[PDB]
Amino acid sequence: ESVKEFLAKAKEDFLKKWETPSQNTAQLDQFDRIKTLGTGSFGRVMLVKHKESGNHYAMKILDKQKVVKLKQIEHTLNEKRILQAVNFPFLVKLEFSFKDNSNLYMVMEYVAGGEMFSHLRRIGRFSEPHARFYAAQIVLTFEYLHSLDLIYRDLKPENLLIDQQGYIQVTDFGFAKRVKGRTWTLCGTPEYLAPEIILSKGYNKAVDWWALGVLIYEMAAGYPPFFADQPIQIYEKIVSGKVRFPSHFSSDLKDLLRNLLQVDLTKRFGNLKNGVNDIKNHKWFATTDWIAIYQRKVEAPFIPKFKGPGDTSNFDDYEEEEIRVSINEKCGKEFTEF
Ligand SMILES: CC[C@H](C)c1cc(C(=O)N[C@@H]2CNCCC[C@H]2OC(=O)c2ccc(C(=O)c3cc(OC)ccc3O)cc2)ccc1O
Repeated sequence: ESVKEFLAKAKEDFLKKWETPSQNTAQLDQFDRIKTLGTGSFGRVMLVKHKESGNHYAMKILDKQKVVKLKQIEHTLNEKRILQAVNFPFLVKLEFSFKDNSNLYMVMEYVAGGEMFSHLRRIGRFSEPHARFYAAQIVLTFEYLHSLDLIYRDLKPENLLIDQQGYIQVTDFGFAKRVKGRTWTLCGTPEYLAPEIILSKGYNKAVDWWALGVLIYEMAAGYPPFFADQPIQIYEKIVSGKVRFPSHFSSDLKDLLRNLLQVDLTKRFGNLKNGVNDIKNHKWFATTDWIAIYQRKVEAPFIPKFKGPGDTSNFDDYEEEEIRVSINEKCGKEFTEF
């Protein structure tokens, strides 16, 4: 349909930004750090405040020496380059980027509402209308990113942030990559890994539709379809499939999930012929108005309450360490783009 015009338009904007990336749009001295609020292999996300404007931001700080040692230079650069190039209603907007002698910095938009993980864990499990509202936003998110030949690869409650309006903001593009065809990297989180990733096949975008199948189950059930203590046991359960559904699951959920959690790649929804429309036109999505959810005209089933003032009460506690920038420049040749 007419949605192709939009996608044509999005391909034009992304590629101009993808070919000539925004490098060094700010510096560290322009911010005040307030609180460490995230943690990953090579850094932390910190709540900061822009001295001149007064606007709060998230600021991921990654240290070059740990990125190079662990060997994840390509992932780090992928993340930055996709983030400055993309533009979508359910994606966290990279506002600024820069680096220095020791670290890489990505100053993103402050999403006051926190992770989907916390809220899911608080109320146990979402209602199928509630899971649907979220899943709809992720279907449109993956339609956009897969148009742009981008694969996301880490879809899970923790990387989805609920904003003021109850709408999702997708963050953590560390494992995200631009590829036409297949990739061979062992990327993702165990419970979400598609069987072709586990069996070390060259996988494509269908991996993101398997991940959507696991997430919708986890939103409506309150636990993942494939779970165990050791990761090896979770991998045995995924390659077989055998997804036993909760009895409270409707027939429309059970069918959609059997199609997204389809172990055979060539028969999985979103990957076969019709594309994203196999999913858009499913009976579990019959009540979703795909344009009204895009325009954010649908009433959210959960407005996530907050402290009030830009950082007042606060949320989760982490050890506050120094943002250390050494006298000399570390690994600068490797990160010449930032
Ligand atoms: C201000 C708070 C609000 C809610 C806020 C938070 C984030 C956000 O992305 N926070 C995430 C919330 N999800 C779970 C992970 C923890 C945290 O992200 C990080 O702290 C973080 C993640 C990864 C890495 C990292 O080392 C990394 C690793 C890679 O390969 C393994 C590749 C790329 C990487 O960047 C560093 C920090 C974004 C915007 C926000 O307004």
